[PDB]
Amino acid sequence: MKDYDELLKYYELHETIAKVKLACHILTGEMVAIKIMDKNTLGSDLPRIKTEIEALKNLRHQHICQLYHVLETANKIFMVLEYCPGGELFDYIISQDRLSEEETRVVFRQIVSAVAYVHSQGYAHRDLKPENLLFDEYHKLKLIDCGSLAYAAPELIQGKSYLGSEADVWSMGILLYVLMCGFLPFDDDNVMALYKKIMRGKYDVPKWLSPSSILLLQQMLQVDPKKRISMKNLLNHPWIMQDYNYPVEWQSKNPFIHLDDDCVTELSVHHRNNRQTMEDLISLWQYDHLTATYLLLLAKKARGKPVRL
Ligand SMILES: C#CCN1C(=O)[C@@H](C)N(CC#C)c2nc(Nc3cc(F)c(O)c(F)c3)ncc21
Repeated sequence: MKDYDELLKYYELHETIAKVKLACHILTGEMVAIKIMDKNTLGSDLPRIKTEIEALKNLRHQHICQLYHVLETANKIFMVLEYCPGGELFDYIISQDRLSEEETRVVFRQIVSAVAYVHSQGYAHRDLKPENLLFDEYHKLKLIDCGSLAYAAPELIQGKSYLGSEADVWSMGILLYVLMCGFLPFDDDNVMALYKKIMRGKYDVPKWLSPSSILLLQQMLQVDPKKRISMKNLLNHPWIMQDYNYPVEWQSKNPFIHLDDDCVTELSVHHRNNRQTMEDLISLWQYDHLTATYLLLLAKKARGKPVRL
């Protein structure tokens, strides 16, 4: 099939993980996750996923899975994203039963950092849940992307026009609960009973939760989105500040503007161009093979692997 022609110039496909395949970037040897979307099946949804790809092009952060490459053919769209070998967050919560308040704080501060940055760029995620949070090789969290009902804010369930920011805060409250308890605050075999439980907003408070844990949950989990704690307050909340003594770092460390000389130098030689020219081209950020190759060289560098293509 011709849809794979251009893609197989850049990557070797491996196992299945939209369909998602593990792949190897030929030039760097770096592993990636490739999301394969078929335009025909998407149909009426196509213009909406196009908007979402453009949102991800505007997100570069230490706690968001990097988009490396976007390729479009007659029938498909390929998104080359970061491979996260540590797995998804709920699998991790299952391995430890539940996290201590301490290890919840480590994890939760990363989640807050990513969400705050998403809101800073003018988006809301709107689908926060453990499945959308993965561990990288450094055991650091990365955010990606009836089934999501358990994490849905009361207003989101009702169909009332929502503010994404307030809905995200509620979802984080649910995540905070799951991290510290190892089960959901609102759960039922019956969908109708789950709807009523979420809109009621009453949940068991286990005996092992500190009063500061319990207060933060009450502030995040408010059925009225107007009474819900704002993101700014969350950044420097006493529970959050504990043991760190500094607010959540939400600002991106991963810049669009700054470049790495070593990676630029290696691409210059390979392209047979100068430093100024190679810098001009890379800073275009077209999310083509160049973008992919540059960002994967930067990852290869961070692991301490050789930079030679
Ligand atoms: C460990 C391990 C392998 N692994 C999994 O077992 C499961 C949880 N998924 C989700 C899927 C499909 C993975 N996703 C990504 N990367 C990714 C990054 C993104 F940004 C995505 O949008 C995406 F779908 C997958 N790497 C690795 C995995």
